Amino acid sequence: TAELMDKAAQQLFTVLGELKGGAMKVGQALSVMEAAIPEQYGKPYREALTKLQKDAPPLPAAKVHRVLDAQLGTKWRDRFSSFDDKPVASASIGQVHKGIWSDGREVAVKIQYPGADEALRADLKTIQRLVGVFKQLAPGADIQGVVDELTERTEMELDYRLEADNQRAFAKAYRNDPHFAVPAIIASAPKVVISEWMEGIPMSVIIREGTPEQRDLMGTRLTELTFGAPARLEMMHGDAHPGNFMLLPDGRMGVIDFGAVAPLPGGFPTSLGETIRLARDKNYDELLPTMERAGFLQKGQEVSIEEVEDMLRQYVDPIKVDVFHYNRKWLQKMAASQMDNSVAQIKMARSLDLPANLAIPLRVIASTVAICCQLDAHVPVKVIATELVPGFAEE
Repeated sequence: TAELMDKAAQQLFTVLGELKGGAMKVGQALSVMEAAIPEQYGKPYREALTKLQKDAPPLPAAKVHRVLDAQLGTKWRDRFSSFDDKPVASASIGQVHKGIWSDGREVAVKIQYPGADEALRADLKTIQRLVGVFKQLAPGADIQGVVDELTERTEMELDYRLEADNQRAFAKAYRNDPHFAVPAIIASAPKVVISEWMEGIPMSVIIREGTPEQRDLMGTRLTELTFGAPARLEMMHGDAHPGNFMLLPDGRMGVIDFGAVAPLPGGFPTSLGETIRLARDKNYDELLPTMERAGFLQKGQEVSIEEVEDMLRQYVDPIKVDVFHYNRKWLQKMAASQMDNSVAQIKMARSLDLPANLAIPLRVIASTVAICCQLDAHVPVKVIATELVPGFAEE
């Protein structure tokens, strides 16, 4: 009901508002939920998130210098023609400065925030408590996946060298690509990563103020990145935030943050594309056994065709048409509770028999979809899935 909705909204904003000091990671991680919760909460929600990242104190220049000393060595300044002490932005667990390398190249220097591990912990339990709230505000959305990602990052060490290696992997896979640009890695260390500076319009800016063409283009690029990275280098860019992306003057999307890259050995399983095609064809005779074999449906659990159609609708709708209009209203409709009790709501992303190489794709797809809806992007999902998603193309 509307009253329970009000209750949950109150609780959410209470928790967010009580957080003073640092909750940067929470504020980022919660972005995917923004276009899913009821519109009447959209404005304060955004604001809350913004504040969580505003009230996060920047690293003083002296502290930054000490990190650079510890990570790169006493003579770190010798690596630079110049270094700008005033931070230009914040990316995940890092503060970004601009500099000029000794060879003249403009560079981005990302310095990890010192207390970051413990920060990630406190923020994880923060989100954990909010799962109930979100399940009330947007039952059709997957807050559990947000918790899952955060948990998977509290899980290992925050070694920027891994991030840098993954960035190099993408830079190699997308070298001279007509649609994507990846900044070249220049140097790395557990708490520092230095790359070539990349100039463009931040996606967050496009989400707020972009022309229809800019919005459509960025959504289309993100969709191609999501469907294509597994085929091109057996990874996914991963749980994304608009801060990860920018629009370059030459029409390419720049990808500047790789902190959430997920390995996907073998790429997309064919069962994913097959499942969506069969669902669109309403070929239930083949669909249900395909899903049970793949793990989309838990084995031994009786489900109706109507329940299956409901669970697949969010994946099928965008490829029913040549160009799908991702938008907040559609997403908010997907996330909302059921009208009545006619069909039970089963989330196949949450299936108990779902293997990791299906779980990760579903999570990253949902991230991408959320961002496309925030962008209000028109995307030719159908042709992109036909080209890139195994098993989706007609046989």
